[PDB]
Amino acid sequence: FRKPQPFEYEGTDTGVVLLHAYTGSPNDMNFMARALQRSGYGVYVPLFSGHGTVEPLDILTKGNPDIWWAESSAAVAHMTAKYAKVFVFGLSLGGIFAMKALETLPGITAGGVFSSPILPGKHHLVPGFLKYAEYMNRLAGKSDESTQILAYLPGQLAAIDQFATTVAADLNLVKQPTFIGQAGQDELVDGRLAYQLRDALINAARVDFHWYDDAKHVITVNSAHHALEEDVIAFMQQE
Repeated sequence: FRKPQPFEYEGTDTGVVLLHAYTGSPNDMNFMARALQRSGYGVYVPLFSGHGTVEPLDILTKGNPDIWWAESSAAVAHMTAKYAKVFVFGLSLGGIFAMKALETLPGITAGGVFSSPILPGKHHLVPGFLKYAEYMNRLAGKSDESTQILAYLPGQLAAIDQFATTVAADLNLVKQPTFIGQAGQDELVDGRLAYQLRDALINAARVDFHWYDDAKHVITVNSAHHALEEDVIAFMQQE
């Protein structure tokens, strides 16, 4: 098992921050990062605390939304120090912080999400989390941690929901053009949320909305990734 490290590609005028999935890592962003590099963009893909290790409990005990927001915020500052223009996207988790960045942080040209937010009552993550852990724990040569997981997961999911609900309430503050990408066969989050996000962005200069009809959740990595890359690049060029 290799620990995915944060990584960076140099560009010239325009940089892009990509914030990864919950239980994910910078690997979520490998195809997209490279696609943006091929179009001359700078890219930075940080690692959220607790993530990227052989031990699933690290996510639950070493990371939390406030840490991940600080890290998201620092990653944006890293790029807005260097490039004339900066874009910020993320998956579901990463996308909460990307939208909070558009709402609350200076110097961002545009941004958006590659999947719907994690909001109360609108997700089936517990089964997924436990399945992710089992794979990691098999891979590792380690025994089931379901019990310890269950003692923490609901607490953390509620932490994320709470963080997300505050971000959702402030979507009126977004002025930037905003990208919305959603998988059509998503079992982890309720894709209808993407339609609600579009509608909540009442002051966004524009909303570039895409649906990936036969794709599962992680559209940056699965069958939809070529289309996604094309649409995100076109969106960036449009600005």
